[PDB]
Amino acid sequence: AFHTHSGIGVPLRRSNVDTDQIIPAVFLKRVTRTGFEDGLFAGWRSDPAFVLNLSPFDRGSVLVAGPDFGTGSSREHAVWALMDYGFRVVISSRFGDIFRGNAGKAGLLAAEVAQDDVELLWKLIEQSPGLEITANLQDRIITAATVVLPFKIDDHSAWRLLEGLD
Repeated sequence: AFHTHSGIGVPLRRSNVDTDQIIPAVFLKRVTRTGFEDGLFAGWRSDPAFVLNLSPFDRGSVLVAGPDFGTGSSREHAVWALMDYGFRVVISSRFGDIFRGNAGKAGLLAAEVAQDDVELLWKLIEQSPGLEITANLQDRIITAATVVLPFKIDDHSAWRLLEGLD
């Protein structure tokens, strides 16, 4: 279940965010499957001025990231970390291939959007922290304030999300 998700958008101006940054290896074991929320961005969250430590971004569930998010040797874990923290949508102009595949299978919506449109969303969120971004899977659009943007997702991913096979 899910044709639409709404949540506080979190601006993250970082390119080539790789698996190790999303969830550091020290947190992993191979049979563990719960409680990855503390390991999400665990290194970056050491700084009290990291965006995820700031209200109201600390309660966000829609992540707006730089190009090539989820890059490197992806992990189901990286997707697990985001999900456990409470993020249901990641927006980027380009995803790591392995990461994108894994996202849909895991109940996380990875929306690819034009970079022009990424910089646009960053501005909205940064001028108005708390602004909510909506992702509509039926129409394949992202909405923020009165700005409406198309996004791409492969139909197999869409089908897994819509069928709620999380």
